[PDB]
Parts: sequence; C-alpha cells; structure tokens
Amino acid sequence: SKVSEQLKCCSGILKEMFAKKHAAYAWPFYKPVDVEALGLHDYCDIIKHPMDMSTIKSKLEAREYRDAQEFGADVRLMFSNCYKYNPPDHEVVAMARKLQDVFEMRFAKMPDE
Ligand SMILES: COc1cc2c(cc1-c1c(C)noc1C)[nH]c1nc(C)nc(-c3ccnc4ccccc34)c12
Repeated sequence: SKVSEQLKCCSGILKEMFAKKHAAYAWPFYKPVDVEALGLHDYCDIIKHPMDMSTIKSKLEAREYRDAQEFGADVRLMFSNCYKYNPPDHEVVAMARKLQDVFEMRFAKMPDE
C-alpha cells in the first residue's frame, strides 16, 4: 500500500525533473558528470559518490529503492555533489538550487500512509 504509493510518487517526481518545463536548469543533472569532456581533473578527488538523474532513473526501474527515503537520499546526494564541487556563485549552482526547489516542494507532498 504505502511503499508502492511512495515509489509511484518518486517516479512522478523524477519524470517531472526530466520534463521540458524544467529543462533549462535541469539538463546538467540528466547524465553522469563527464569528467574527461569537461576537463574536471579534480572531480574524482573531491566527489566520492557521483550521482545523476539517469542513474536514479535506472535504480527506480530496477526496483533498487525500497522506499522514498532511499530515493530522496540519492537525489540530495546529486545536489550535494554539485554544491561541494562548484563555487557557490557558479551558474550550475543557481540551476541546482532551482531544481532542488522543484524536487523538495513535491517530495514534501509524499504520501505518508
Ligand atoms: C559546472 O558544472 C557542470 C557543468 C556541466 C555538467 C555537469 C556539471 C556539474 C558539476 C561539475 N557538478 O554538478 C554538475 C551538475 N554537464 C555538462 N554538459 C555539458 C555539455 N556542458 C556543461 C557545461 C559546460 C560549461 N559551462 C557550463 C555552465 C553551466 C552548466 C553547464 C556547463 C556541463
């Protein structure tokens, strides 16, 4: 009951995060950070656990998340990596804050029974 409902909510949230209406700020989070293409030679020294929306999508499709808290932790890990690696005034950090606001506002509405 509660768990299947929670996972439909998580799937809905991730689908919205991929939607065209949020694409102008969500697109850097769609795929794993390409360290070689972006020349981020210190990325793996700073970030021990990379995360992105396509990875979260694959984990939802594989039924890897047992509940909403685990899904939530991966979404927040993705934003935390962005805040850790990039300076706070970077354009990508402004995009992260906007996409995190979309996520947190809907994740707050998670079914609780
Ligand atoms: C600066 O952070 C990123 C940039 C890009 C990214 C991921 C990250 C990233 C990091 C690091 N930590 O968390 C995220 C999210 N994926 C990309 N794909 C492409 C093709 N271009 C860019 C990009 C290149 C140059 N300036 C930009 C300015 C703003 C936004 C994107 C870019 C990026």
